[PDB]
Amino acid sequence: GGIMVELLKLVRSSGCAAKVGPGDLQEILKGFNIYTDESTLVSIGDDAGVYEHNGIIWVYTVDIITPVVNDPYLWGAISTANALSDVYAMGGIPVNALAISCFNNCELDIEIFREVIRGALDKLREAKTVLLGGHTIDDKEPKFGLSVAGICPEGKYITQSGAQVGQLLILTKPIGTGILIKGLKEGILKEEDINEAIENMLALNDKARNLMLSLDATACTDVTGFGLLGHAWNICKNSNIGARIFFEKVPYYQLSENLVKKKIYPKGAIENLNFVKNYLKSNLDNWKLILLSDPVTSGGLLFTINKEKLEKIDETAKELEVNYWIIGETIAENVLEVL
Amino acid sequence: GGIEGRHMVELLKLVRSSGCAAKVGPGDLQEILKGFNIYTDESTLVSIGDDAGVYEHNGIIWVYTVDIITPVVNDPYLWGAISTANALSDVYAMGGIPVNALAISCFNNCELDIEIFREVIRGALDKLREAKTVLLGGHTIDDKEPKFGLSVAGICPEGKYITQSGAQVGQLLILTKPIGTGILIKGLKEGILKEEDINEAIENMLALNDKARNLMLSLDATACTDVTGFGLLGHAWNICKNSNIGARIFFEKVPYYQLSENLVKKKIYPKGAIENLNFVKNYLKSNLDNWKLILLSDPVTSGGLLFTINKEKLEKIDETAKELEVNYWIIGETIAENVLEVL
Ligand SMILES: Nc1ncnc2c1ncn2[C@@H]1O[C@H](COP(=O)(O)CP(=O)(O)OP(=O)(O)O)[C@@H](O)[C@H]1O
Ligand SMILES: Nc1ncnc2c1ncn2[C@@H]1O[C@H](COP(=O)(O)CP(=O)(O)OP(=O)(O)O)[C@@H](O)[C@H]1O
Ligand SMILES: [Co+2]
Ligand SMILES: [Co+2]
Ligand SMILES: [Co+2]
Ligand SMILES: [Co+2]
Ligand SMILES: [Co+2]
Ligand SMILES: [Co+2]
Ligand SMILES: [Co+2]
Ligand SMILES: [Co+2]
Ligand SMILES: [Co+2]
Ligand SMILES: [Co+2]
Repeated sequence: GGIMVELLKLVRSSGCAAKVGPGDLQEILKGFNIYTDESTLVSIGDDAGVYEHNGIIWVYTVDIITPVVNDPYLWGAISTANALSDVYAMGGIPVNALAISCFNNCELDIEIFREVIRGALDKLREAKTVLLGGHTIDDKEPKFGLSVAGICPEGKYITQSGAQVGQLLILTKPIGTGILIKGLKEGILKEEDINEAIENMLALNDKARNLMLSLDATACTDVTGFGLLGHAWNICKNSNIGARIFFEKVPYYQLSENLVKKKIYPKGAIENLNFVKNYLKSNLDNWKLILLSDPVTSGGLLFTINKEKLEKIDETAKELEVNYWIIGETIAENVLEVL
Repeated sequence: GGIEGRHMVELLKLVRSSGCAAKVGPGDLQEILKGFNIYTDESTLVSIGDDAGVYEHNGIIWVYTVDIITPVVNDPYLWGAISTANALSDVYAMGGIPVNALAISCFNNCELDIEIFREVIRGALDKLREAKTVLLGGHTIDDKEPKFGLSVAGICPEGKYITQSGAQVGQLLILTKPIGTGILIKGLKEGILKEEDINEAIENMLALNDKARNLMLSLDATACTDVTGFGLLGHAWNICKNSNIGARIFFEKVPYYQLSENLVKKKIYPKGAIENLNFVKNYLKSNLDNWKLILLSDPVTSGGLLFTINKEKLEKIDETAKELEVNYWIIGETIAENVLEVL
């Protein structure tokens, strides 16, 4: 029956963000004896590795994802913004990159591949980051991403571990994209219906980085694959504190709520939920906890600041053209309290 | 009647035999990326096209490369270590020294298990330790077809980076590792061979190209690359095309595993060998038996360096190599006719 290209149908049904598990990940790595040196400032555990050389603080990160929209050009641009996000999350400036392309020449074709690259290039141009090469491998399930090298000007870098009790938790982009992507995959939604989320996914976190630094944030991370709760916990766990988050204060797309209540969501949201339930204190309905756990693609920065900094926050945000939402505060008890 | 309750896990059985023929040959991707408006800057010394990207910052010459491969053996630890040596190879091929890296892991938590994944990582870490390269992080994604590799950043001491573009007619072609691994890997995949039949090949795939880099720099090589996916003819051709010259390769001087020859003659070789042979068909001048051309076109994994040196360096090639403890084979010479002559 039934009276363009569909990339999503080439991804294994009912996904997440294709990642392979939360915290337990960086925990495996911890059990190994890794060669490191005097230049290694931050190794495994944060949004990016930090390495000093010739007096310069470089940051390095890599991220690859499966299709999140059916338009190849937009997938390329969004994946690029996603990879660059971790540089911004460290307070760094992207400098150069390499592309990692997994695609099957007969399950698609050069034309589609060229559109993904074009989207990536245009976003790198906007981020003034130079693509220096890459690698392409035959893969039935298409994936695209980048390894990125950046610099932290004047040697200042923001990790996930300096947060203090009594600080405000600030978020710069809404959550709920994973739900929308599941909606597109099932053919219930089209790109036009989620133009606002697409715009947020395409947006570079460079303006949020500036805002973040301007407010002298103590800790910072970006919200991606492990959901808002999982990424908030990384700050908590690394700073040895807790967080109280108010569901009512969290920005999300109305459509994400309508779909999630109809049990339409990526299986990844459930896995993220299950991982944090070991430190979660909440009596909210599950549709709320699934929404808060939902994998986010190219999400905003999540950081901590002092109330006192709220003085010129909206002014700063304005001139910078970046939104922000106060979603909660850090607490002494090492738990995640969602009210 | 006595079934092993213990699990098996054949990494090689999880690798797919693509039914799609390679459209991208030696240098094509570079030509393709030219039909794009790419943002670049004054610090970009070498962009898309060589073994690594070259970028200048306050006088420091950095090189960047990335490579990920599917399993080439069944041992997880060996696979991780080989993949690591393979990724570092491109930094060495530029004359650089690897500094730090990030790991890219594609694995299925249910068609394998954390324990095997830990073994891949352990092999990678031990090889990076040997390379004095710091692993700084990475990304892990769920994938039915296991894949593993690294993006690496290195530095070219004294600002000398060697490209595929500076060779000239009359120079000698030097290779530092045997070819033929693609055929051996195919034999392992078909259950014809076992790891124990290819210990020598495994040792070579595990070896870092650092000593070869020292030999290459000591002889002031004019051009260099490493032999990987496009086979010996294909990678030799990359130097030729970028240096606008041709090459004469003497099969009798080319190093390869005896088992690789026996296998090709019985048609046990990867389809990639036919695809690599097809890529160079319009520039190939040869009347050798075809098993020879197939072997010379066979995709190599974590291969050696391939570089050009002026004829007068021979006087010190041998003493320098013994000192450095690295093998080398003089397999040919560059020529004026932009053709690939295989004798
Ligand atoms: N295969 C691997 N090898 C080494 N380090 C790895 C790794 N996979 C992940 N890591 C590290 O383990 C931590 C968690 O990885 P990720 O979840 O990818 C962080 P992220 O990129 O900020 O989130 P995102 O993947 O949802 O975008 C990071 O420090 C990451 O660098
Ligand atoms: N997806 C991509 N985006 C940008 N550049 C890419 C790319 N894929 C490959 N390239 C570049 O195109 C040229 C050929 O790629 P490769 O064949 O991967 C070089 P190599 O790593 O030396 O060979 P190998 O892959 O057999 O190990 C290189 O300059 C590579 O950096
Ligand atoms: Co991150
Ligand atoms: Co990262
Ligand atoms: Co990330
Ligand atoms: Co490559
Ligand atoms: Co950070
Ligand atoms: Co190479
Ligand atoms: Co490379
Ligand atoms: Co390579
Ligand atoms: Co990641
Ligand atoms: Co080179």
